[PDB]
Amino acid sequence: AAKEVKFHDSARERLVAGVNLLANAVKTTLGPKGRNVVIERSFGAPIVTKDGVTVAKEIELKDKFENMGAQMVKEVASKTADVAGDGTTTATVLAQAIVREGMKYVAAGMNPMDLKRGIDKAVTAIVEELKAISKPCSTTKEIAQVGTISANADSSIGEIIAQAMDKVGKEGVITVEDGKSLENELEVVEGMQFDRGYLSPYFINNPDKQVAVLDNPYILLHDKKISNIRDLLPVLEQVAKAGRPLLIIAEDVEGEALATLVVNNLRGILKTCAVKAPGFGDRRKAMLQDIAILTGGTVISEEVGLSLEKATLEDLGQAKRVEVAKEHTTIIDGAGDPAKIQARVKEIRVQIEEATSDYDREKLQERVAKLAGGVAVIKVGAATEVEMKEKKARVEDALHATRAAVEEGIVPGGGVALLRAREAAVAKGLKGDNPDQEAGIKIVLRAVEQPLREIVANAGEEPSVIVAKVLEGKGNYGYNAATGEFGDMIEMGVLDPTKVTRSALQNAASVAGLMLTTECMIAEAP
Amino acid sequence: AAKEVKFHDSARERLVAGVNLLANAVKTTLGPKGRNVVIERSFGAPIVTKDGVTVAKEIELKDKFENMGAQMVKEVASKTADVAGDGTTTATVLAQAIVREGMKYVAAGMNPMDLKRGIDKAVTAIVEELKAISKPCSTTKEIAQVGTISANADSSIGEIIAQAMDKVGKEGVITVEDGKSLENELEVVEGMQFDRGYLSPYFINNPDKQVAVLDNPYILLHDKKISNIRDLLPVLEQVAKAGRPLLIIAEDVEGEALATLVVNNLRGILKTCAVKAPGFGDRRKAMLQDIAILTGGTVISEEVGLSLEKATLEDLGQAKRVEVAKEHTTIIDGAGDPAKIQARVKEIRVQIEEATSDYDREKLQERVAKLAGGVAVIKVGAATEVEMKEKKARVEDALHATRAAVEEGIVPGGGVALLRAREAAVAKGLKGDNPDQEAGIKIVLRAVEQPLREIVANAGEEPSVIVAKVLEGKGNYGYNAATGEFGDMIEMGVLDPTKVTRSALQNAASVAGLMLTTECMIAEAP
Amino acid sequence: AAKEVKFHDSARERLVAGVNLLANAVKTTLGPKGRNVVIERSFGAPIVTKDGVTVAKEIELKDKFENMGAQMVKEVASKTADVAGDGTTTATVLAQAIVREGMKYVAAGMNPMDLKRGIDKAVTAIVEELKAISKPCSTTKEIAQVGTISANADSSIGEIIAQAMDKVGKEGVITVEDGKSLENELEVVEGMQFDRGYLSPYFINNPDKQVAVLDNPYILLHDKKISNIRDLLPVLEQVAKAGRPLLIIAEDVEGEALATLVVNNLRGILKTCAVKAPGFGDRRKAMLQDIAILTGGTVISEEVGLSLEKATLEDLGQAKRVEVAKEHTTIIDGAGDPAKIQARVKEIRVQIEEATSDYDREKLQERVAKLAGGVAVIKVGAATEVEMKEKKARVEDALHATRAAVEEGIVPGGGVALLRAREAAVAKGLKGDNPDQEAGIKIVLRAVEQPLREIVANAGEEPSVIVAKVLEGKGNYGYNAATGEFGDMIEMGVLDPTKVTRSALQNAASVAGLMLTTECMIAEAP
Repeated sequence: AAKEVKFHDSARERLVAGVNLLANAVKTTLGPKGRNVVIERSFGAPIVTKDGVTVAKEIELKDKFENMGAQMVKEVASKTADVAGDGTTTATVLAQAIVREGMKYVAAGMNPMDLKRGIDKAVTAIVEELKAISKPCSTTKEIAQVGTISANADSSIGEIIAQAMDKVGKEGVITVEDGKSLENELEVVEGMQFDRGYLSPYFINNPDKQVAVLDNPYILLHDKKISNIRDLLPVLEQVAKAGRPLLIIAEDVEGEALATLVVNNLRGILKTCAVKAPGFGDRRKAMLQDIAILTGGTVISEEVGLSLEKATLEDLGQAKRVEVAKEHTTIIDGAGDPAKIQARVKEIRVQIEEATSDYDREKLQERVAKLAGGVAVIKVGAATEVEMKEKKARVEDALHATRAAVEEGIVPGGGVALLRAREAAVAKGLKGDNPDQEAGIKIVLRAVEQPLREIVANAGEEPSVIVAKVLEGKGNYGYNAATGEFGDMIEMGVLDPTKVTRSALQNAASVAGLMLTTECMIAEAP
Repeated sequence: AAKEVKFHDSARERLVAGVNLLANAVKTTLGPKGRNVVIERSFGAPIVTKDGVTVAKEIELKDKFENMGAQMVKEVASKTADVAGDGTTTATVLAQAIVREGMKYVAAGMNPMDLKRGIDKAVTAIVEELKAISKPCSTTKEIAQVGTISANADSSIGEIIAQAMDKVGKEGVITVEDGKSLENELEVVEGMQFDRGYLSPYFINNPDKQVAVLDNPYILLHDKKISNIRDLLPVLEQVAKAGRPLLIIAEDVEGEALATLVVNNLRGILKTCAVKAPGFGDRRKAMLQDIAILTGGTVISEEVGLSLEKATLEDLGQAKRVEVAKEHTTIIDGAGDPAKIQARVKEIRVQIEEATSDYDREKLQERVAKLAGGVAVIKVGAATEVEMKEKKARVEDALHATRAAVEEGIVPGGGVALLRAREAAVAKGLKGDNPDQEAGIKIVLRAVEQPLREIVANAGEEPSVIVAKVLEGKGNYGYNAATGEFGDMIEMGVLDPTKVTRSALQNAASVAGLMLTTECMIAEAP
Repeated sequence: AAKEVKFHDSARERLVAGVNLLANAVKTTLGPKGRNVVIERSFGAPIVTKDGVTVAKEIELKDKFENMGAQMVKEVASKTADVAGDGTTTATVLAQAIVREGMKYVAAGMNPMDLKRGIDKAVTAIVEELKAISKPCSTTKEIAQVGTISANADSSIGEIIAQAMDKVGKEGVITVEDGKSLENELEVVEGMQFDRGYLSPYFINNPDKQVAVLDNPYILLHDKKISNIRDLLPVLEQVAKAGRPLLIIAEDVEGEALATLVVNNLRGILKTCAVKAPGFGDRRKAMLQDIAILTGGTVISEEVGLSLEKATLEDLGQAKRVEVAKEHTTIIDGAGDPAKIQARVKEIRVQIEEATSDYDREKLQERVAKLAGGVAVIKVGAATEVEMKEKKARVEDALHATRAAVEEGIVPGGGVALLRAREAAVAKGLKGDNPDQEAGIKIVLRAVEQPLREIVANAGEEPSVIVAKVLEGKGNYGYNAATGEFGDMIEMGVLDPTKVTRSALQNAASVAGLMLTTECMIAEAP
């Protein structure tokens, strides 16, 4: 169709309008005293929320050229969120601040590329300083404290998180399942997680968690491509007559087969989910074999003398539960006997010494870890189903925060962390090779205080005086919007994982650079 | 339907508006510091790009008369790109410069035909000078250096390209396939490439590469026309039950057969691709026989006593992979045994002495080279699939640049090459037989500096002073927009193949002549 | 009041519209077969004219910015006309041609200052060539022939002009007065002409001749400024009671005195005219004394002991007639006795040897010439007053043409002269130091053929073929629009004085340069 093209300021200002309109809605839900945002529902009463994730997801504008910036900032915010579990509100606010300051200098005739380079230099310096301000958290007591703080002073959640992490590994897999009692419980079951997601968003069945969950399904293993629906019809018919859900692991599924699976999932004909097999090259067969032996199934392949047209339910693997997310899929309580699993673990461990390179050895070690480590399952316990729903979400959020916290430590939250990092970086000595790079540095130095300013503004106080008072303090000293007091932010349990702040700042800087160095904009004509 | 006609300046100005609207968007992505361009996607986040190929492809103006110039300049830019692998950004910029200067003289009452002739004379002189400025590259060390420079200082890519080119031939066929390890690997397999493309764009399956790729397909050989779908239904049914893809080589396919194949490819019913058989006349049968013996198949023909209605899978040839591009199709690892292939090579080599003419002998030599040379396959190796995707594209771009570079040598890139050629041609003595031809010469002399001017402008510096300083230097001395320094452009590894610049200049001159000597403009009425 | 400012092309195009619309009206009255132009009169029937002078004078446009160019071109045309007696139609046409061609190059980005310099170079070369093409006319037979040709084959007019010029001097003063018989007569009377005109256009009384004529007036001589009306009221009242007209010669008149004189002339109270005294410095007193002794009056001055408050009619000079033009004033038949005039002539001639410098000697010689030469009066004779009016105008036009012709010779008229000069200059070798200067040369080379093209177009023939045929001929060969034949233009009596063509070309070049190098334009706001 016909396109409409906008150049220079006439397009940068539309980007700015879009990002400003997205951020003005998102930032009202930032801080302990964040305001409410009312969102229309198609039917029934409007939904009111005070979290940035839901408000941002619903925001998309009428004008296409503003929607461009809105969606790019939303995408970078979601990229920040999915890897840290929080900060998408912070990332959008930081991006708005950086862009709003950057357009002032761009309109001043200053070089956009040098502005981008100065912004990158300042962000690199601030991130490098965050690695020093951050307090590490590796002791079980520290892990429990961080979990309790993230779970709103619920000590049981923190204790359960610590007990799951300290025996399965800080890099281990932890999942949450509804418990059978009032007290939370945990267990280790045979399972693994691999970095493969569902191939279509229609596969999801839990919009609240944005994941696909199947209960006691069959596992289909294939090492070749699947495009023809006929190639798996006799197997899916057996699965449907069996009545249990289906998880299909293949090299790829596309075309009429994928379309038919999507239609079946939408119509409720059969509960199906298809993901790409993990790894590539020769690692593909090893991954498929390990998954099959873990789920008790057999890989369907010509080299092993089986065909999908004749495959039966006996060849298929099975497990208690499989969770399919956007980036990774995990298997819970595979049907494989522990004896064969341990034998294969020993086989892989002795093949480790057969590695021809450090890359081979590290992949074999990853295989050993993903196979022998199992999956930690947290049985969240509470009195009622209504309390079940809330406690499960709280435990999941605490688990994500602890996973982020244990990797990079904790840092004074509420936006004080960025101020401390900025002051430390400036004291270290930060300069640009050009006056344009100097303005780029100034842009980030002014923008990194925006999260605290907006938290204070939503709290109702005057931003400038609070920011000045926070800057006059040193260390963990900061402002607590929940109570309005000044003191050690860590001591009151107001924390953010260093990963969250670092990722928010870096993604905001990236999107700000992209929409500062943008000179042309192409969109569909009205 | 209703037509609308525009004459003289009232049409030339619409052509100029179209080409200007295309080039203003394209040129922002020119140079090492090219800006970003945001392009709308039907769903999801907008795509941001800084390459001219993608930005140009998306441009479709609203007004038909402007879209005429936009699409014609886009077509000539694509013709530049597909034969050199780069320069479509340069070609559009040069065409915009030439047309914008030419309209000034056309409005001045000066003769358009003499302007076109002067432009052609100046372009011929500049191209002739480029053949002297260009540094040849034929040594293996030179080939590796050019490959490394084109692949962003990746010495392994350059070494692999050199090792593929030096043993298969500078005119040989080289393809890229995903490797099985971290280190890149190369091999020679039996195969052939012929100048025949897919007969419909719907046959493609890799929009990123704009080619059709089929894995382990069947090869169908026919020497007659195919229009009736019934003529090949029993064969396509056998292929579909076999499940492997189909490649059909015939004199031509059209009508209901082609429509059914397109519908099957779109629906995913069967993976099919149809191309015209290479050659014509008596060469057609020789081409088909060589392809059949290379793929292990048999040609279906009445003169050999076979009919397509009774053809079976045994008659069909097969190979590991076939790649179908717009202009050429290649076959990788044909099923033909090496003994019969070598015997046919000797047969063709002894038939070479039987040639009745030099044209016959050169065609027989082409047969020998294309058959015995095989196909070089580069196994691009890297750690991950994400790194696989980037490294494969980088290797393909380096291969295209090296293929262009080895044919015509390398020349100082960044637009300095055109300035050096212009200065050398002017010093040689360039004149027009008319004042209008003199203005035509001046048009090209001013326009050939536009690429450097826009590279500098995107870099942020002032174009005029940089161009003057470059002109004050001699030889490879020029401006490097990546670092802002002045020096030998070849020594900093900023290069363009002579083919790229020559083709860009010539195609820009051709399209500029067409849009300067245009007096009538016929388009559909609103 | 508020001003409106237009810059660059937005102002140059308004100038061009104004000059184009002025010239499109003026040029229709060019050539022997010039068309008619009908002009509205305030009351009565519209006046129809086929002369450029009247059509141009009535032209002034509604839009101020177009009127700027219209009036500037009109002013330069009038400057051409008043010094040569003809060519204001040619000058406007040449200016239109030069400006219309120069706009094409200015819009082409070509340098306006270099265009102006090239135009000046070409005009200088063409004018230098005109000095060689021009046939001189100094013999009495040649003067009579030129006068007869200018007077539409009236041999009596030419004979009278020759007899007036050959005995009073080719630089002498010749005037036309109504005769007392059918046959024309001439005589020499005591008088002089000085280069001072009327100080206000209200002083004129002959709109047909655009001059002020007074019959048997009084001459007032004063060497000081006059501003107070009281300073001359006692003399003005005496003159009014006397009833004869008044001519006032003073250093300057301004303020209430000038206003009262203007009001009296408009009301018919008294016939008055005031001009500045000729010369300056010590020459002023000599001029006043010579004028007084020629008119029989006495100079009113403090150094001589007379004041204007007590001056009487006896002190005032008198003469038969005084004619006051825009630039010069002449006195006919002064009351001074010839004996005193001859004595003063001898006095000035012996003071010539007393000159301290060549400048003093040449001014003394000018005094001798202007005093002793007298004034030639042509008594135009005809049967009726209606024929009187036409014959007087014809004799005046012939006299002006002869005066212009005798100074610089005659040249083939009808626009052939400019073509011959252009061809001779091009053959001599004419070039510009820049391509912009070359375009400036081409502008004039194309424009100098415009007068012939327009003469032919008004004649009805095709301009291009006639121009080509004229160019194919050499010498005086050209096209005669009166009869449509080709031959020696001089032999058919179609002539233009070299002064007319030279002045027209130079003034057109000047105004074209001014309107080409114009970048800003200021006019009153609506």
